[PDB]
Amino acid sequence: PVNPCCYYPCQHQGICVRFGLDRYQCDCTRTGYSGPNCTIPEIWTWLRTTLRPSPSFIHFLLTHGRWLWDFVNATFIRDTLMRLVLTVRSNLIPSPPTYNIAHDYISWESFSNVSYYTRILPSVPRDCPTPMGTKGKKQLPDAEFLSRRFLLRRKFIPDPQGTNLMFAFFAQHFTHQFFKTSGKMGPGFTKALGHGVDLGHIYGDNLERQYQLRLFKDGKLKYQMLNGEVYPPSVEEAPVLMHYPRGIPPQSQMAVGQEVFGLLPGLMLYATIWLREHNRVCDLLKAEHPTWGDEQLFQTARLILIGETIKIVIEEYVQQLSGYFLQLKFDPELLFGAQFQYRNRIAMEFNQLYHWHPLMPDSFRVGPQDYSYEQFLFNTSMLVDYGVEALVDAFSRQPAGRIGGGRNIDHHILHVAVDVIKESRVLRLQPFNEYRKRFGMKPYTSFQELTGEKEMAAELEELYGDIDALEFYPGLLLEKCHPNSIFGESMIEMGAPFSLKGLLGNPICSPEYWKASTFGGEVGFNLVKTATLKKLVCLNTKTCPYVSFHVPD
Amino acid sequence: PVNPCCYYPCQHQGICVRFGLDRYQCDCTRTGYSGPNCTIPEIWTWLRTTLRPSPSFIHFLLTHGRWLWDFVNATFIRDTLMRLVLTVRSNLIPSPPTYNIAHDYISWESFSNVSYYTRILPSVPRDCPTPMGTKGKKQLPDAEFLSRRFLLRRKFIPDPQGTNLMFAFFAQHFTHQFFKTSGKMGPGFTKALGHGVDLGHIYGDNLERQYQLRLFKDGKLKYQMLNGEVYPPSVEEAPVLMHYPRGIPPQSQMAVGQEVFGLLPGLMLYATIWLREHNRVCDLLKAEHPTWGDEQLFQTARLILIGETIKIVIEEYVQQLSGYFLQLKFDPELLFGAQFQYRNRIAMEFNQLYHWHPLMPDSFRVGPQDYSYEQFLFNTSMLVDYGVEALVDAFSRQPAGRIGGGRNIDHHILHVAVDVIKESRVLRLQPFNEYRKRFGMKPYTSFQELTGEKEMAAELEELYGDIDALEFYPGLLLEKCHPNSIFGESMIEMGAPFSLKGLLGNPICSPEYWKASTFGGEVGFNLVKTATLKKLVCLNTKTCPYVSFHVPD
Ligand code: HEM
Ligand code: HEM
Ligand SMILES: *[C@@H]1O[C@H](CO)[C@@H](O[C@@H]2O[C@H](CO)[C@@H](O)[C@H](O)[C@H]2NC(C)=O)[C@H](O)[C@H]1NC(C)=O
Ligand SMILES: *[C@@H]1O[C@H](CO)[C@@H](O[C@@H]2O[C@H](CO)[C@@H](O)[C@H](O)[C@H]2NC(C)=O)[C@H](O)[C@H]1NC(C)=O
Ligand SMILES: *[C@@H]1O[C@H](CO)[C@@H](O[C@@H]2O[C@H](CO)[C@@H](O)[C@H](O)[C@H]2NC(C)=O)[C@H](O)[C@H]1NC(C)=O
Ligand SMILES: *[C@@H]1O[C@H](CO)[C@@H](O[C@@H]2O[C@H](CO)[C@@H](O)[C@H](O)[C@H]2NC(C)=O)[C@H](O)[C@H]1NC(C)=O
Ligand SMILES: Cc1cnc(NC(=O)C2=C(O)c3ccccc3S(=O)(=O)N2C)s1
Ligand SMILES: Cc1cnc(NC(=O)C2=C(O)c3ccccc3S(=O)(=O)N2C)s1
Ligand SMILES: *[C@@H]1O[C@H](CO)[C@@H](O)[C@H](O)[C@H]1NC(C)=O
Ligand SMILES: *[C@@H]1O[C@H](CO)[C@@H](O)[C@H](O)[C@H]1NC(C)=O
Repeated sequence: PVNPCCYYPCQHQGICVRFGLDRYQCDCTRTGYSGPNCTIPEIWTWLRTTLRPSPSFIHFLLTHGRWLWDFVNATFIRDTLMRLVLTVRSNLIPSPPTYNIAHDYISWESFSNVSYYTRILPSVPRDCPTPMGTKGKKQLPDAEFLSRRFLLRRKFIPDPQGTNLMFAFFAQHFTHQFFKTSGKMGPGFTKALGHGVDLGHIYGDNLERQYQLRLFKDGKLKYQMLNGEVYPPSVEEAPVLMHYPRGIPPQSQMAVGQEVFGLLPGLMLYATIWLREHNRVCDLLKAEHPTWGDEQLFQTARLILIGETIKIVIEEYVQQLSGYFLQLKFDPELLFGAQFQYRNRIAMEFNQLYHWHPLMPDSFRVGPQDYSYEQFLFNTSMLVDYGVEALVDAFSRQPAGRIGGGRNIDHHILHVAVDVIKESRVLRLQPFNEYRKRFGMKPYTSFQELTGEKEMAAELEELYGDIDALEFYPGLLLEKCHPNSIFGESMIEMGAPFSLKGLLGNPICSPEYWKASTFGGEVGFNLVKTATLKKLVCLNTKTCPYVSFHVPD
Repeated sequence: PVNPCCYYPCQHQGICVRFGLDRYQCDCTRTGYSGPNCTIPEIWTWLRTTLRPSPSFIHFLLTHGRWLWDFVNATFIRDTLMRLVLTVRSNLIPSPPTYNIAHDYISWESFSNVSYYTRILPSVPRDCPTPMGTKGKKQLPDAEFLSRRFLLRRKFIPDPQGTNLMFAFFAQHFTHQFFKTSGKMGPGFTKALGHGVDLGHIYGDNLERQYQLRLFKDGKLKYQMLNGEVYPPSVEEAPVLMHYPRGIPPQSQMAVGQEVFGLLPGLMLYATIWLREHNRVCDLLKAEHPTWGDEQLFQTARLILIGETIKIVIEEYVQQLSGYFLQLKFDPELLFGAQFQYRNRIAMEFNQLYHWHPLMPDSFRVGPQDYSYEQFLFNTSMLVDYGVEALVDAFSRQPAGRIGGGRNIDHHILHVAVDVIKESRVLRLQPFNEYRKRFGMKPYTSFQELTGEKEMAAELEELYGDIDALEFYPGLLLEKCHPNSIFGESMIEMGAPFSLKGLLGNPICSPEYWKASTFGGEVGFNLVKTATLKKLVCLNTKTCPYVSFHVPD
């Protein structure tokens, strides 16, 4: 007997449940629908859906008519839409979290064991005919061949939005505080138990690591002086597990919150920047609170930095990324009138989705120099040789690659993509179209409709056999881009909910935490409120380089 | 220079922050007040505070005019009031949690490290004149003397509400799933990382223990057959850490979710009850879903028992506790329209508050028999000798002591109270009056006013020296009861919010979880919705005893 749930019968987020030997029932509770498969809509649901403009139209709106938007932005409407934007997106994401790699059903273990990633759609049942459920072939396309054919970069395709490598290294650095898959526990498990913006890539995912990183004087982090400039300490002075290539001595390793940040100078750039910021904040705080001890200064500084990070990520990172003419605003108070849970759980689909490897260029231009991947990867002196100002200037001037559209991953790192697909198959992720429906979009009817061309569409059709068997991450990276945009609609409509749920779902964004007292007073509160990229860099440097998420022209 | 925060200057939940070398500022944000000490009310606050009757009045209302209430209970006014009460009560408890033993300010460590109990009020600063702040003597009254003088039971004072020992062991069993202070980490730390109704006192507070407890067949837990009856397995079959007296044979040690439950026959009684309920539920589940694996059966059964637990606690336990004519109701949907955080962090004050040892009698009568503490404590055969029915009936018939009033703790266990006071001094809890104010009550102006009598009042006045120096637990246990009640107004006004948050803050109460599919369909859902103590016991027994939370007429 075939598992009926393999047909994914229940629509509109209805929960398929197995009854008896060969029967199923759909839990249609609070879906807005009724019927055998949650297909019969209610009043307001029908009104809502029939009056819903397509995401493409909305995107068009947000990206055109600079007049209208320069007006809107200067009025309360900004907040209004923002709030709307806030309330509509977050709701897509189940909170408290639902399933994980072990349970395709709600369970107490799924809730209490934060060692798991969560998931939005349950896995493909193991007793299913084809790997992706019902459609497709007996064996999924070869991962390697797939990547080589459709994801491998031939000629470099720059991001049409002007995104630079400053953005890229910020994205990598930032996301690697909640994307930390456990190699010992395997796919579906994580070491970043903060499940959000806890800045564990600065202070460590665990207490002992944190303590080894701390000066325990004035709340500050350990550091070393080189050429008159502050840098992370060595593993010698801060005995912390760093993942370096063997043969490199603890004397030559720098210690930071994330074990892998030594493998790239952009990463260690951001570690350096945030370290300096932390200690500078500590200085402000101690100036304001002479009676405070090390602990309170450290903790408060950490809070301020979390606020600053959320503030900048929203008002500049996601800004640049979105290309919206609507000015995005970080203000927790907008949710103080809403039904919002301040908790976050990193999803596996979010992990898969954020593999923005096409961003990385062919080489790395630093001034008149051009360093290859071998020169750049695992380079242990570049940061110290050039300094922060220079690398920030350089990265901010060099453009990143377009994420969506296909054929734009440098061959040096294509293997990652391969592995992603493979992990997707171990994680038994549902097909792309299922996730499409899951985030409020119509499923595609053909590969042509996905790619917007015919060649790749034809060959993909050859490989998969059915569009309903197209895999999630391939689907994201091969989908046609919005006009002049950095990726397609799926990347946005799937990524945005996770993104803002993780940003605003942070406890500091709660009525309980969002106070001056929490940040040591008005000075800290303002540090959070007025945080920009430019300030974050220049306030901790001697000189001020070009600092921006986009190229200067 | 004296710490100004020692004077507790900040009013109405304002946050005192130490500025400069001898200054302070109050964070008055969203308190409803303004001014230096947050003493200047906003218009709506003022209005609200003028129209608000006292807690005693509300108590009178809830405890008089059975007619009016019998009308309200047959209407939607029940739901309206219940919702009112829910909102109002829950808004007192900070969510996300604020402070812990290490941190008297908001920190990321206090949010993320769930090994800590939380606290509503910060500790008395370590740089204060008197132990309680600025009032009282340099030394607190001797805990032992305090206990002997004001807590030692002379004559047994039965609870005027009709409470039995079935209730007492229920309260103990139930609350020991989230009260598990760490003997190794010390005061202010917990092993129950669940921080709520997770039923770890059945399944274990860690995964390893859980697995050792599980049959891994059909979702059930291991068990043993004695005299044709089902009991928890022996340690020999389920090798887990249980705290038994050295010398007791392993085949005489039953393995349950909570390590200390072998020390009392009441505890092991309830443990047995819940075990049988779990396996029975599994029978129902598997009958409904033959294709299900042991894991899914287990997890679903667990969630069902959690639901039944909150159901019974709210509609019968708390009902008997409060004595309200308002029939309380467990309905998560009452909160679907409001702003509520489905998370809980066990507060240390809640721990202290819930020390209801006066409930325990002088002896434990079982039918014609009457056992002593030396016969009842650590008795490892009593439960099997009498059986479930017999013990349930027995405990249901024998009365329990009144909690409030004073001088009603049996001398066998009085030491506990001593150790509590001591710990309250370790925890540096604020004085009774500060917590009174924190929970929307007016501070007591004398011990006279507190006790309602003159003897205890005068001696207490001599010992403490000032009313504003009266400690938390002493104030709770010595405060005059409501007319014919089991305790006074403080035990209710501080106990209610915590309890409330603990029950409804459970993620199963969430709109995300509160679906039939979560409980394996209509059947499981109905089990939760119609759960009953009477049913809990009699459905798993052979014969049906007297089972209730109050003595018969
Ligand atoms: C030279 C630049 C980069 C290199 C060498 C690199 C390499 C890698 C490698 C080797 C992994 C682990 C793969 C595995 O263990 O199978 C990884 C993971 C990942 N990378 Fe990249 N990457 C680069 C840039 C980026 C950028 C710019 C992003 C932007 C978001 C990114 C996103 C991710 C994500 C989301 C993961 C998953 C991490 C986890 O699951 O814990 N990478 N990368
Ligand atoms: C024969 C009956 C009882 C005995 C022998 C007993 C004994 C004890 C003992 C020895 C402790 C630990 C004290 C320490 O470690 O210093 C304790 C703690 C405690 N007791 Fe009882 N008790 C009894 C009844 C009850 C009841 C009916 C309740 C109902 C609420 C209760 C509530 C508590 C609580 C909440 C704790 C704190 C546990 C923790 O923080 O981990 N006790 N009791
Ligand atoms: C969270 O779940 C994981 C997965 O079950 C737990 O790790 C497992 O522990 C069991 C029993 O202790 C072992 O048999 C498995 O080998 C473990 N699995 C893996 C992949 O390591 C983990 O202990 C749980 N975490 C908590 C805090 O309970
Ligand atoms: C790491 O990067 C540094 C740059 O800081 C590289 O050093 C430069 O590389 C070439 C020499 O072959 C020239 O551009 C410069 O003369 C070097 N600059 C300095 C300051 O020495 C270095 O080659 C890289 N290291 C590795 C192992 O690739
Ligand atoms: C939660 O906090 C406690 C207290 O800080 C941690 O326990 C301490 O850990 C440090 C370093 O690991 C030790 O030096 C202390 O002796 C420990 N104190 C106690 C009382 O155990 C605990 O590890 C933290 N837990 C988590 C998960 O972070
Ligand atoms: C544990 O409780 C049992 C009851 O199950 C006690 O055994 C009974 O003791 C009384 C004495 O007061 C006798 O009259 C009964 O005949 C006994 N019943 C049985 C079945 O033996 C026992 O004394 C208690 N054990 C301890 C160590 O105190
Ligand atoms: C590929 C993407 C990853 N994350 C994206 N996020 C957004 O599109 C998005 C936000 O993340 C967000 C953050 C804070 C407030 C509001 C928004 S958003 O409207 O959901 N939007 C731009 S898009
Ligand atoms: C001494 C007390 C300990 N716990 C108490 N709880 C109540 O007074 C109380 C509840 O616990 C509660 C539970 C569920 C819904 C509503 C209520 S309540 O209104 O806060 N109330 C009776 S009183
Ligand atoms: C519901 O789904 C099942 C399986 O896909 C199908 O047999 C049935 O016809 C569907 N009914 C409706 C109304 O969509
Ligand atoms: C505020 O409280 C402090 C401490 O009790 C007191 O000294 C001060 O006079 C108060 N100020 C006002 C304006 O009430």
